[PDB]
Amino acid sequence: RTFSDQTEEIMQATYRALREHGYADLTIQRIADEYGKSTAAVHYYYDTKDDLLAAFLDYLLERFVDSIHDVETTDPEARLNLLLDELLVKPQENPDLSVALLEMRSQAPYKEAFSDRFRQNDEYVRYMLKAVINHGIDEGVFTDVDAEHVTRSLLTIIDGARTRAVMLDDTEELETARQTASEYADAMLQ
Amino acid sequence: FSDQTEEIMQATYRALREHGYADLTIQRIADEYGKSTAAVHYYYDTKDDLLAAFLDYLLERFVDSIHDVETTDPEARLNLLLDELLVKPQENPDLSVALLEMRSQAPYKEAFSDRFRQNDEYVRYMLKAVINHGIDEGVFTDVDAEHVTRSLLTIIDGARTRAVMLDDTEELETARQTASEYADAMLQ
Ligand SMILES: [Cl-]
Repeated sequence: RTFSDQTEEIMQATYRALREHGYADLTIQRIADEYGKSTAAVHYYYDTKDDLLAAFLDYLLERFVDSIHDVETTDPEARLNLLLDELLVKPQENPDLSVALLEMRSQAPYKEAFSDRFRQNDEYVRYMLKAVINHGIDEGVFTDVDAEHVTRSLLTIIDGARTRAVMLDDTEELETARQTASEYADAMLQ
Repeated sequence: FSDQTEEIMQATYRALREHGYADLTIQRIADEYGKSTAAVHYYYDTKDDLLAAFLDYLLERFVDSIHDVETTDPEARLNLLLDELLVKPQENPDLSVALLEMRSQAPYKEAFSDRFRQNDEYVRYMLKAVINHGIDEGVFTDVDAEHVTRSLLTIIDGARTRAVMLDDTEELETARQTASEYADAMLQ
């Protein structure tokens, strides 16, 4: 009841503190400064920067999961697009979080908690993308093709865009990748 | 002269693949090299001076490799460039991890950003050149060569990222297929 309230306020502080300082220079302390409470009011829930950010990843996935539950369209063509929009147009307003997330991704081979977490995100996207592709194949709207490989392909495009958008400090990279995603999909499916 | 620098580039190659970028200092490189901390300082003042050099050392053995593809046949050349970008790096996976770490630093060091950006320029130039040639030759559809090219770059970059993040070099294999699926959907 009041455990969720603190977690959420703390996740928000985290977001804000990551937006300002990036991954490397994040500290519980700076998190705490953004939370407005004592440093020990965060150590009450998390013992480490790393524990805290594993939670923060889980948090971003839930936020993402929520917004998808918002899309109830079952039309395969319309739903693919809406998912692609969700993954490629919406993030054209989180660029400062984006630097932090690439730093953290580059650290996945040294930290299981992050690696586990990023695979989790990836699986969720994979599941929801393969699912709409399968539905359309079933409705006969899409050509009967290797669904696992088509969705792996869209996964690569997605991850391409996120890296190049930060690596090149250009959110246009997602906008071009959005187009790549449509071209790719249309060539395979329709 | 430039003989000694190469051995340092090669030392930081060993210490990179061992200890990682994050856990990398002059002392550790000095160790793989066999000479004193001062002796590497003779060639590089900052660790940043060293890493920048380090960077454009890789992106230099690489162009050395592409400037081996001598063919002007557009279909063949484009596949051979895509091979070199996606098929060869599979057998050389060790450095990919630190490669990603440097990339994540690009927003913090202009020296890094500058270099990946120039490298990216060059890869885009060489990919787009084939595509253009193939259009003139009439063997690829007249296409937005700038977009098709950067589309191929999105695929290549996602592959590099995904292969370390999900710890799976076959991630480059499926991207090679994606790239061929895309290119010839656009071009042919
Ligand atoms: Cl997401």
